[PDB]
Amino acid sequence: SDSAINVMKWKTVSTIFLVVVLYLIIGATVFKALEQPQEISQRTTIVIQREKFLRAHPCVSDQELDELIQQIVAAINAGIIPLGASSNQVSHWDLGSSFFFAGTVITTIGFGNISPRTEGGKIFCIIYALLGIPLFGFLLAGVGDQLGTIFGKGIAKVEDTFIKWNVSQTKIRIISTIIFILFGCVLFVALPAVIFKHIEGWSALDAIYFVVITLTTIGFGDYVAGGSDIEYLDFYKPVVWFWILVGLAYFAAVLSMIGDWLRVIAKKTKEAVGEFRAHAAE
Amino acid sequence: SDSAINVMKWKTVSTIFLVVVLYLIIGATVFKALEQPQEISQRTTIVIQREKFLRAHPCVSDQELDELIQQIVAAINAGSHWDLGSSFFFAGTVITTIGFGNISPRTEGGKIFCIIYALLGIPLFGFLLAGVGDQLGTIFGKGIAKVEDTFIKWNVSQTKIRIISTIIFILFGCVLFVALPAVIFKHIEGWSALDAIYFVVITLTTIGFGDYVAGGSDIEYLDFYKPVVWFWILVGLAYFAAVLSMIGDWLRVIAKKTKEAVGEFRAHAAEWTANV
Ligand SMILES: CCCCCCCCCCCCC/C=C/[C@@H](O)[C@H](CO)NC(=O)CCCCCCCCCCCCCCC
Ligand SMILES: CS(=O)(=O)Nc1ccc(C(=O)NCc2ccc(Cl)cc2Cl)cc1
Ligand SMILES: CS(=O)(=O)Nc1ccc(C(=O)NCc2ccc(Cl)cc2Cl)cc1
Ligand SMILES: CCCCCCCCCCCCCCCC
Ligand SMILES: [K+]
Ligand SMILES: [K+]
Ligand SMILES: [K+]
Ligand SMILES: [K+]
Ligand SMILES: [K+]
Ligand SMILES: [K+]
Repeated sequence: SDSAINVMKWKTVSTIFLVVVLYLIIGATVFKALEQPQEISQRTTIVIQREKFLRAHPCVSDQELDELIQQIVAAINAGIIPLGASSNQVSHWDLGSSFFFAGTVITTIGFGNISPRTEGGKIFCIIYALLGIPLFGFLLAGVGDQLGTIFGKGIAKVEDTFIKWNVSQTKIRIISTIIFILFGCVLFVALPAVIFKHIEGWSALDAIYFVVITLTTIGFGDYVAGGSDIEYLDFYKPVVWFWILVGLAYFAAVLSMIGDWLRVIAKKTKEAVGEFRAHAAE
Repeated sequence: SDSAINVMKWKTVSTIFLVVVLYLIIGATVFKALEQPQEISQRTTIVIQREKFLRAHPCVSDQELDELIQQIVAAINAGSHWDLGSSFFFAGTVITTIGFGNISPRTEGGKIFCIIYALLGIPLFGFLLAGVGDQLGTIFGKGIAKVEDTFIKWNVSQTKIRIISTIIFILFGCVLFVALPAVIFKHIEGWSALDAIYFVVITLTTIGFGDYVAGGSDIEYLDFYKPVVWFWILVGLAYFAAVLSMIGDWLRVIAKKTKEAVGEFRAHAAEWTANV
């Protein structure tokens, strides 16, 4: 009965797929409901800024105007400060920023603000990730273990003081998982999001949004710690490397937990549908 | 002794940590070696274009140009991008963690929902991706049973056919998931052969710089293209999922052979030295 279970497996893969299709649909509508308006109010006002110099300088080709912008945007992807008051310019591929870049590869964050333009940079980048991603896999795992055992020692002390009359074995894990979410979200989310707000100038929401986008390895790149030129004590960046190293370890378990809650809510809903069928109006 | 086992673990972590830092150092110099130049040649040519525009058109004064370039910088911070299809795309880049970032929420509430969507989305997609890979891995099992019967009744027997089989998984695998889609991307997107492959790997590894996006350029796409890319991503992520894991296990073997080759080398220092 080898196919007995494979027939059953495909039945579970297909329902998870139809539920993933439905999760993309619900989200797809909620984002354009949130973002479609601001996009329009920003295209009407940007055309208002277009005309105020479209006919403010008729002695330009006015086709090269929309062609000029192409030369800027197309050239901004690499990072360009085309200004006359700032002809001197800081590098994006210097000693520290190309060390950053390597980090954003092996950790699959890939912010993208700085990416290779040379065919060699690309070819090396493909080799670098195909090796470096697995390699960094072991480090993050060891950093998960260590960080994990440092918590086993802490709960061995918290699960002995709260041992009062009428204690249970399986219920006390509920108390455990709560302290993991609470203390975790402080050191890896709350505390570092504050330093971001003050060092990068970001808002409270923007710093948290950066933390989540970064430590889930989505890494859009719209916000990046250490991106601007401000001052960067350089006590700053090396601490961020460590935050990433341990902050990734954290979300790895957190995300993995959230999934278990999803099998369970999946079990209790699969059986609640059996109950409902089973009674269904008397 | 519990603290003795933990001392063995921290010794292991600390060495893998050093290898990672030493890997980051190498990469940093090789990228700085490859990208520093093009940055300077493109910084010199963009300064030539900036006066080349003030000279060819005396129409624009120097003071106006700076105002112009400030507005374009703002346009970068906005860009339709949030239509019925792009927002579905976006949702794709979130739950897969690829996150190209060519489209990203600007609303305060779209950022909050993106946090919620991602925390619940990423785990959900993992199950999907876990079954896909499961299926895909059994489909390839029905293929190696067929292959590990026609070759294993004859020429040199087991203990080296397991290495031939994994080359089959890598040879075809690259064809269906890397090569074939890069060919389609080349013609449909206008990307060079390298740029397409570059894209394939930076996407299917969830890196997703967003410097190349399949479907992001303004062009007429057949009705059937974007849906096939989804399926590609779906099945392609599963493939690099294992591929990245194999590479991970190859490093596990090699790292042992180098740890013991260092014991040998020391060790023939050892008894070659005791020879006085
Ligand atoms: C593309 C960027 C270049 C990557 C360069 C990193 C190579 C690392 C240098 C090799 C030796 C590592 C230090 C030795 C540590 C040993 O005491 C220890 C056993 O005691 N071995 C390991 O921990 C296990 C460590 C084994 C891990 C080896 C990493 C595999 C890299 C292979 C790339 C080949 C390219 C050839 C260029 C030289
Ligand atoms: C705009 S720039 O690219 O030109 N300048 C820089 C930007 C960032 C950094 C840096 O080290 N940030 C901390 C860090 C480290 C590793 C990883 Cl994986 C992620 C992060 Cl956030 C340095 C220079
Ligand atoms: C400025 S835009 O936002 O309008 N550009 C777009 C670009 C691409 C697509 C799209 O669907 N691509 C296929 C695809 C699907 C899922 C995943 Cl995860 C990744 C990918 Cl590449 C839509 C819009
Ligand atoms: C934040 C977005 C929430 C999206 C959650 C979708 C819920 C879908 C529930 C589907 C239940 C199917 C039950 C099938 C059991 C046999
Ligand atoms: K970007
Ligand atoms: K990314
Ligand atoms: K991942
Ligand atoms: K990513
Ligand atoms: K990722
Ligand atoms: K990106």
